[PDB]
Amino acid sequence: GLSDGEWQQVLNVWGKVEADIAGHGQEVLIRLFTGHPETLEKFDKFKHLKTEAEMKASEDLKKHGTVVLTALGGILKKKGHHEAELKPLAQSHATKHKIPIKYLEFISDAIIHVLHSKHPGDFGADAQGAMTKALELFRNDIAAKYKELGFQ
Ligand code: HEM
Repeated sequence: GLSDGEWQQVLNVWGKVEADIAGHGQEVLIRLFTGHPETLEKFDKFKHLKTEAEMKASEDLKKHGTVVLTALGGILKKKGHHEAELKPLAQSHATKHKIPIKYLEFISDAIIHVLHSKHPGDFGADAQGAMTKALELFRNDIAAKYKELGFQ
């Protein structure tokens, strides 16, 4: 649960992402894969990437970063009223991709890391607080669907 002022902060931060969705999406995925290499093993189409240079050169990885961040932005713009948008993603991630909730924690922290890295001094404490709460809400609502499905 976020206040109106907190949602305003989230959507202000998101404007930074929308100015360069592919570059932000690329860096989020690279931070996830290099910080948590077990996550790469869930992607049949990226497991061939051995070095970060290969990851950086991969146009398909940038394409997938755009898909991921486009979906997250659509969810965030609902300001918590995201049941219809979130349900298919929870279902696909539990039943088809088999992504433990821990990896959603990993990517949430990676988003925070990338925002500070690309906008140093321009991602203030209030903005970090509101973005973190928004990602917690997203993860928590996914977690409820995972529990329904019995997925660990
Ligand atoms: C911000 C969180 C994330 C969002 C919004 C997101 C969104 C999406 C979307 C829109 C798709 C394509 C449609 C679908 O299959 O449902 C996708 C595919 C996928 N997601 Fe996620 N995802 C997230 C986090 C993760 C994480 C943490 C992992 C693994 C560590 C992951 C693994 C995958 C895989 C394996 C695919 C299939 C890729 C393919 O082979 O083309 N996702 N995701």
